[PDB]
Amino acid sequence: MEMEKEFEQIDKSGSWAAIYQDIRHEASDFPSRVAKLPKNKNRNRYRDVSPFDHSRIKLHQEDNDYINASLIKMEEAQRSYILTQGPLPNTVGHFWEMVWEQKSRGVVMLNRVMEKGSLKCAQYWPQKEEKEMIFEDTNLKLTLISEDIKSYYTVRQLELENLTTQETREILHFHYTTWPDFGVPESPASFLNFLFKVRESGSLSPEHGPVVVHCSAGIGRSGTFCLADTCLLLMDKRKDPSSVDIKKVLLEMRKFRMGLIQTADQLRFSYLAVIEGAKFIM
Ligand SMILES: Cc1nc(-c2ccc(C(=O)O)s2)cs1
Repeated sequence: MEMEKEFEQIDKSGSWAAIYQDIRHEASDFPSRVAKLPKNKNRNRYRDVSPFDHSRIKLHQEDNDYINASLIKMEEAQRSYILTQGPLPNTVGHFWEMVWEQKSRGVVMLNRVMEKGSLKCAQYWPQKEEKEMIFEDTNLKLTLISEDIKSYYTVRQLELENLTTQETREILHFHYTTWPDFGVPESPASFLNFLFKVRESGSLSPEHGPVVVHCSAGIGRSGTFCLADTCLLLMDKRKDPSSVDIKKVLLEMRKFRMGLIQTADQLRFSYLAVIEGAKFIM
């Protein structure tokens, strides 16, 4: 593990804040003009978190195509992810329209609806089988089919129905419920088991549209999810797995959405997740 030597070096020297700042400095900056139009102000949860115009997901509605969502395309890994913010009360319909239009099979949620006593996300899925949700603005119906509650995460089967065409699809909702209010998990074990559960479902496979990944802003925890998945996939593909540089992969992903990995602690956690996940393969 050359990276595990890089890990001990940065850890022993306590240089995480320093590595993190060099990533911040080197990160791409692309226009986000559509996000900043006044008519889109209530479609953004945070005024400083915007999709780049070049990678933004466009809704197929003539009126206003805008959602705070980015397509991450990792060419070498053959993996694509949509990263988005936790939906707002007024964007729950747009969220499900995007899931429908992009042919996504899975939604990965890395936050609780309430954290630190404030709402981080609208309740955008049904809590009971017999109480379905209708999104009048986008003509979609959503039903809870089943719910499997485990210690660290919940998996839900949902049926999404296009009321316009009466087509239905099954969507899997993967809800990681134990990310702490402050900092990062002590151990990456439950995060890796969650990531392997998503992979096992087929939600990340090229047969389907890209997986939708969100937390509150869609950059921090969401960033760690995609970064760990892509790094482990590249390790599997590569003739020289050690050639895998987490910092380079992160900078590539930052071409597609700003601010992925919010803290030096999330960066350290990403290294730890990848190092431990590589041990799982062996
Ligand atoms: C067959 C596989 N090898 C690895 C790695 C071996 C050595 C590494 C390194 O030194 O970084 S990664 C992951 S899966």
